[PDB]
Amino acid sequence: EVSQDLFNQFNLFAQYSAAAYCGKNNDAPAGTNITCTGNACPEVEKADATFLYSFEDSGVGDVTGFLALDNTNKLIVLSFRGSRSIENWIGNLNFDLKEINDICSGCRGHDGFTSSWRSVADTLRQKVEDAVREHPDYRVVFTGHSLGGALATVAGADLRGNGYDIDVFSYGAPRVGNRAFAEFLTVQTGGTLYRITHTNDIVPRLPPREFGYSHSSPEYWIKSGTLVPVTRNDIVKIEGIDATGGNNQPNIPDIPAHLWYFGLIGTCL
Amino acid sequence: EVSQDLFNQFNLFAQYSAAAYCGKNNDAPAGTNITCTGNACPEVEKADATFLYSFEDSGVGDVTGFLALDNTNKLIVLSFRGSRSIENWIGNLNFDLKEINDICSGCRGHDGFTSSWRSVADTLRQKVEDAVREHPDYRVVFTGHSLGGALATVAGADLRGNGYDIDVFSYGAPRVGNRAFAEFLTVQTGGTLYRITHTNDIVPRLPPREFGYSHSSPEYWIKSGTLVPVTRNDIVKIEGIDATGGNNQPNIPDIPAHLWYFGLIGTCL
Repeated sequence: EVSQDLFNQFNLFAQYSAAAYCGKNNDAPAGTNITCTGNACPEVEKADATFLYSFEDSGVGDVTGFLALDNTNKLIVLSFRGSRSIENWIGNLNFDLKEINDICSGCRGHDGFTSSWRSVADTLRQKVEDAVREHPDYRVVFTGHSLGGALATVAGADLRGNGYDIDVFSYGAPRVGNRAFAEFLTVQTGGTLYRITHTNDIVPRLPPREFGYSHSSPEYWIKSGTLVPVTRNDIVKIEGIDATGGNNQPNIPDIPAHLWYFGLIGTCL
Repeated sequence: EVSQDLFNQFNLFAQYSAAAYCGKNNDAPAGTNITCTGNACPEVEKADATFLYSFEDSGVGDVTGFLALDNTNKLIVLSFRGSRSIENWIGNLNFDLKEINDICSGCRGHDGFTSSWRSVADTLRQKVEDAVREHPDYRVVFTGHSLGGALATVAGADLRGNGYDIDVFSYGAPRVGNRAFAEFLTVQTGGTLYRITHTNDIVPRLPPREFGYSHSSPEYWIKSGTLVPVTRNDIVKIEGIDATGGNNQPNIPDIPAHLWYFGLIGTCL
């Protein structure tokens, strides 16, 4: 359903996200080769990938991850790690909205996530812009899993419109805000946001639409089960704001589904 | 390089070994269906498999596992769970031997696996003997991953000779005794021992050949990577007590490879 090329990209940024969790990238120097423990990022290792700057618990909230240079795929990748302990992070989900008129009029955004980037924006924006200058032919991609996803999304739509495109690949990211913000992320240019979801993943199910929250369009939904390999014939396109037959299907969710995006993610062997 | 039927058996008892860690199996009432959390044992859930006896922390070595009644596959499965943390078990692993002439004359084995089994020997002997009585035509199969693998092997060797075959399926098991116990396990009658290893797995190389420890023959070696699906073509039969060319290779060991046997094992999502 989704093209081979789009599948490869989905696979690659799933591993860049998984790389944020695993092996020597929680705190590191600059210029290091990107490697992961337990085969967590083979496609990244297979490419000429190198660190540019690595961060941890940055700003008011806890922001951890890396900025990467991919000479093979011609990329500048900002990858945000999710939480140290996910199970705890699930139940503590404050369902409050805060207006975000700076990025778009009438938009409402999750207080916890919106303020998280707002506390680190200038320190990382600088280092991305720096890398853009050195490789202005390189595609700027922001990626993340879970809480790392949420950051990448808020970091994206925010830092867009400064002459360079920002693609975003989120894996099991939670809802960020209202219907107007759902419609905004859908039609905003200078980057295409790819929100990847899995079966009954507990994260993108929340916050609920009964709290006024919504998801942007489209939604890329992995229907294949946990610990099952994914093929481009198992990713259905769900176009339309909060349409059913996706992570928005009427049933009971799950946590192990959150840890399987193409491969193992949000945990390390 | 193995038959398909043997492949299916390898897969099923890997899922049975996985079950010993994961799900609501830890201590549930008898006759209740065997299930696991995080797609750890689908093939087991597929079968009419219920618990007969549930045990945990029992014995002097905190022996954990379950006795399983499989009406679909017509099996009686005894499954041994490994350590809760394989790291704090690899580090704390004592390599001191002890006499084991109850099983085979001249054999000496690992004092930890022997004493842990010795404590639960009669008790679990009894409950298998009931299931054999309940189902004379059913196949008695002892299985386990990691530590559990070793226990299963020590049990198999011990309880063979009561008028019913006992097949053993161990996954990434450590070496369990000297040269005498290995040969006994290599050519013993009344049940086949299937010793499964994966790539550069750590545990199967412990304890050292240089501490009075040897491996039973044959070996069934999984060549496919960690987090890579296993086919019949990825398993190779290695012939010979302490043979090389399989897992017994002069290279750097790997912990994650121990956590991937046909599917996720030794850990739960």
